[PDB]
Amino acid sequence: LSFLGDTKSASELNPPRLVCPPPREEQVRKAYALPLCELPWDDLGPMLGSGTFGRVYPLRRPACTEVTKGFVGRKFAVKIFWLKRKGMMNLFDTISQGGTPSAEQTDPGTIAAIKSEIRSLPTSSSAFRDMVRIADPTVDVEKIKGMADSLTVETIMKEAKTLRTVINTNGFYTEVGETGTIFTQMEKFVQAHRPEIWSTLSKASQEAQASKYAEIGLADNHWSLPLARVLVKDKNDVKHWALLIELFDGDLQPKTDKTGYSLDGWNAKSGGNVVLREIFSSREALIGLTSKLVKPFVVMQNLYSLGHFAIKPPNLLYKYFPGEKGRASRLSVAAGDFGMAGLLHGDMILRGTLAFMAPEMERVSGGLVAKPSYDVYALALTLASFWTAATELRDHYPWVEKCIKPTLKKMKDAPEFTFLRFASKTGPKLYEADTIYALSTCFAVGGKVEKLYHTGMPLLIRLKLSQMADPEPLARVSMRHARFVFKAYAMLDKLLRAPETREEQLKQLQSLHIVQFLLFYLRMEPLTAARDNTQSYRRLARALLDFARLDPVYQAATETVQPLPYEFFTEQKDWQNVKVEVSGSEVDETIRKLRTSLTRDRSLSEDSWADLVDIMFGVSLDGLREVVTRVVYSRKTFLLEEKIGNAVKEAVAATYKFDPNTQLIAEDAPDRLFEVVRTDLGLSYPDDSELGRFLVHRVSKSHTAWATVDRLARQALRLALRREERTRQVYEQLLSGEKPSSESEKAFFDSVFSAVSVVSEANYFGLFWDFPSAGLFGVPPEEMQAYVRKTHLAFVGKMWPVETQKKILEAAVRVTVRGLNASLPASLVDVYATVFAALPTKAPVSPPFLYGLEREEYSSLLFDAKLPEFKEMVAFWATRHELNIAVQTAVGKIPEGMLPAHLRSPSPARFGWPPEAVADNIRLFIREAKDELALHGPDMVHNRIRVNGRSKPFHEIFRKAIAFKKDISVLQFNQFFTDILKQSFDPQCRRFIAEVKKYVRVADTEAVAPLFDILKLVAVDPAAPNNCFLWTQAFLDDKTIVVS
Repeated sequence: LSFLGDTKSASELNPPRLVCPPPREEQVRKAYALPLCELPWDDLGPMLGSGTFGRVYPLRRPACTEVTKGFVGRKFAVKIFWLKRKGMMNLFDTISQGGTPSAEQTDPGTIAAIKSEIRSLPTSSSAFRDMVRIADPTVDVEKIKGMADSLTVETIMKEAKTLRTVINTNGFYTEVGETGTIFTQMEKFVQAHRPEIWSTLSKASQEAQASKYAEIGLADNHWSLPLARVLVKDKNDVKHWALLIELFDGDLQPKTDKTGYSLDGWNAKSGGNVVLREIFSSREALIGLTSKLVKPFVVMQNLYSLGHFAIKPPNLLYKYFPGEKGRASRLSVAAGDFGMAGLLHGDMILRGTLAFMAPEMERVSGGLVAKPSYDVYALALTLASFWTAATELRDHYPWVEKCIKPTLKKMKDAPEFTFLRFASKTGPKLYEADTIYALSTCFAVGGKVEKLYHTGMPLLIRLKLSQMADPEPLARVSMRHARFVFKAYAMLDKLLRAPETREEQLKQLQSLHIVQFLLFYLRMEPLTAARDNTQSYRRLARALLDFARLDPVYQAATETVQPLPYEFFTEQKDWQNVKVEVSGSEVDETIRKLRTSLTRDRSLSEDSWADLVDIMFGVSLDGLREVVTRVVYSRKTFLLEEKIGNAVKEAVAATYKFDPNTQLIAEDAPDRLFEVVRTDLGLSYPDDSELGRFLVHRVSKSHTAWATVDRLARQALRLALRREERTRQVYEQLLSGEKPSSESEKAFFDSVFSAVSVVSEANYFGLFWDFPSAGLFGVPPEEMQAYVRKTHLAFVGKMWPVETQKKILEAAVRVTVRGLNASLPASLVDVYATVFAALPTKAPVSPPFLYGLEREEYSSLLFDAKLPEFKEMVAFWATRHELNIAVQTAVGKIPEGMLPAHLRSPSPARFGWPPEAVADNIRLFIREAKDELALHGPDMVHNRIRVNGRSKPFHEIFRKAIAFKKDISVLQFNQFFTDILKQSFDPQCRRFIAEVKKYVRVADTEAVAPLFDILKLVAVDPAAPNNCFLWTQAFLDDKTIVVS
C-alpha cells in the first residue's frame, strides 16, 4: 500500500484529496489582454442562438487568421453582446434607424429599465474607460452617470447611439471579469505544479501568457473559454464587442412536444433530438457518458481551487462525430457557463436554480460559504435526469412533481415551492422534516425516479447516484470517489463486452488507484495480456458493488455489537420517550476493527488511512462516524427486521391462496399490509415515534424485495419458454387443463430454475439475494435457493400468454368508457390519465398495477411493450370505443351531422387509423348497431343476472345483461352457459355444469321469463364458492349475451 501517502500530487488521472481551506481590476486586466481581431458583418452567417446577454453567430467565409495556426477542426462562432430586457434595444434601433417610436412601448417599463441600468455603471475602473473609448471615441462616460439622475431620462430621442454602446460594453465588461477570475486561479496553479510550462510563460509574455491558459482550458481540462477579443464593425460604422467562443452541437437538454400526441414528451420533429434520442436510448452510450461527464468538475475541484456553482442540463455541451463507416461514434463533452464560479470556502451569494439547490443551503451556512458538497448534489440530479429521459420526458423534473410538492401540500399551510420562500430569512423552512424523508425515498430502490430509470442500468450506478444525492451533508460521497468508481466500471464493462488495443486498455485500467487496492484486497495478480481474464473482470466488478452495499462495515459490525434481545420490543411502556441509541464508544471499536480488517494488519499513518477511506468509501474521517453509526443502528435492531421480513412472505403466500391467478405482485404495498403485520407480530407502537416509523419503513422495504423475487421468477419462465421445446410441451399441458407426469414437471421446474440465474446476471452481478440479507428477507441466503425452487415456482407456473393479457385489458378498458358518461380530453396524455385512473372501480377485473406506480418491467413482461408504447396502446382503445359509443346513440335517434361537437371531422391521428380507415370503421359501426337494434322485439326480453365476481379478502356480486326469448326453458338455459364455460381462461373450470339457483336450485321444467329478482347463476362440478364465470370473454365484453 505504498501509493496511498500522496504519491501523485498534481496528476490529472487521479487527483489528490481536498485537504482543507484579489482586487477587482486585476481580474479584468488579466483576461482583457487577449488577442484582438476585426471582422465586418459579412463573414457572420445566420443567427444560431440567443440568450439574455448575447446572440451567437457562425462565421462563413473563414476569417480570424489567429485560428489557422490554432486548433485543428473545432469550428468557431462569435457572440455579439445584445441585452434582451424589456425591448429597449428594439426601441434604440427604431430611434436610430429613423422615425419616431410608439408611446406604448416607452413609458413605464422601458424608462424604468433604462433608469435602473444607467446607474451601476462601473465608471471607476480604467478598463471600462478604454473599452468605451475603443468602440466610440466621442462619448464622455462621466456625464452619463449624471444626466440620468439630474434630469429624468426623456432625452432618449438623442442619446440612443451612446446608450447602446454603454450598456452593451457593460455586458462585455462583466463577461470579461468572469473569465479573469479563472485565468488568475489557473496562473496560481501553473506556478506551483508545473515545471515544464512555467519555464516559457514566466520569462516574457502578457498575451501569450493569456492564450496558453485558454488552450489548457479547452484541450486538457474540457472547459469552454473565450479565445480572442473580436470587434465587429456594422454596416453603419457602429462597432460592437464580441468574443470568439468554440462551436458545439450543444445543450444536452432535449425539446418537448406541444401537440399532446406523444406519450413521451419528445418533440418528434425538433431536428436536434434525432441524435440525442440515440444517446439516451442505448445502454453503452449512457454508461460512457456517465463517466465522461464527471471529468471537468473533478479537475476543477481537486486540481484548481475554484468550483462551478450552476450545474444543470442546459449548461453541458456535446459533440458527436457520428463515425458511420470504418470507425466508431466518439462523444465529447464540455462544461459551458462560468457565471457563478468562485473559490471554495469563500463567501458566496444564493443565486442558483431552485430544483438543483442542495437542501443545506436553505436557512444559512455561516453566511453561505462555498462548500464542495453543493456540486455533488447537482450532478446526481443531472445524471438521474439523463437516465430517465427516453421514458417520460416532462417539462418539470420528476423529484419536484412526484416527491416534493405532494408532500409540501399535506402537513403545512405552505404549498409554495418558490425561490422567494427558499431564500427568505423568516418563515417555515422548506425542507424541514418530511420533505427530507421524501427526497431520500425518491431515489432509493423503489421510488418514483428509480421507477423511471432505464432497463439496463446496473445496480452499482443506482446505488452510487442514490449516495450522491443525499440530503445529509455528511455521509455524501465526494466527486473524486464518483470519478474513480464510474471510470473503473466503464473500462471493465468495455473489456467484458468486446469479443493490440487490449494491452493499452489493461494498462489504462491498472494505472488507477481503486483498481490497485482491489487487486491487493482480493489477493489477485497483475492481470495479463495473453490469458482469458473473463472471470477476473467478473470479480473486480462484483467487488465494486460490495462496497456500494457497504458490506465490509457490516461484517466488521457483526463482530462487535450484539442484537438487542427481542424482549425489548414487546415489554416496554411509554414508546414515545425510548429509542435505540448507539453508545458512541462502540462506534470506535467497530472502526478499529474495520481498519485492521481493511489494511490486513499493516500499520498505516494517518494521512494514508484518510486517503484510503476517501478512495474506498468516499467520506472524511469524521464523515464515516455517521456511516458506521447507521450500520450499527441497523445491527442493533436485528431480530425485529427479521421477524418483519418473515411476517411478510406469508402475506405473499396468502395472496396466492386466495386469488390463485394474479399475474403480478406490484412492488408498492397495498396500504392494508401494515395492519396485517402489526397484528401478526403483536406490536402496539404510537405511529409518531422512533419505532412506529421504523416498522412502517421496514414493512415496505421487505415487500419490495419479495415482489422483486416474484418478478425474477416470472421472467425466467418466459425466457425458458423461448427455447427447449420440451418446456413448451409441458407448459401447454399445464395450460390446457390436464396434468403432466412427475418427471416432466420436475424437468420443467428445473429448466425454469436454471434460467433464473441467466436472468438475474445482467443488472445484479450474480444472484439477487447473494449478499448478507436475513433482515431484508426472512430467510438466510443459504436456505433461499431451496425456497424459490420448491415453493415459489409453483405460484407462477401457469401464467397466461400475452394475447390473453391484452384481450382482458382491452375489454376492461372498453367498460370504463361506458361507465363514465363524459367525453374524453383532447391530448392523449389526459385520455390515458383519466381512463387508467378510473379503471379499478368501474371494471370487473382489477388491473395488475395502479396509475402512477407503473414500471417498464411490468409492461415488457405482461404486454411485450415499452412504457410509452403501453400508454399509446391504452389511449387508442379508449378513443375508438368513444367513437363507437357516439355512433350507437345517433343511429338510435334516427327513425349524420348529429355526432357530438368534436367527432364530425376528427384527425385520424387521435385514433390509430390511417386517413382511409375512418370512413369505413364508421360504416362497420353502423352495420353493427343495425343488428343491435333489430335485436329488440315483442318476443325477446332483456334483463340482468347475478354471478360471483371479484375476490376481495367471499366475493362481490356482479350483474351482466342477458336477452332471451319467452319460450326458453331451464333445459336449454343451462346448456348455453355450460357451453360458455368450455372457453374459460381458468383451466380448472373447463369442466363444470352451470346450474341456475334461486340456495334451492330450480326445476328443469320451469320457465325462465316468469322467474324475472333473486336468482343467481352458479358453476358446480359434477365430480365433487368460485367466481369462474368472470373468466370468460362473453362475460367480460360489453355486448349483451344472446341466449337464443
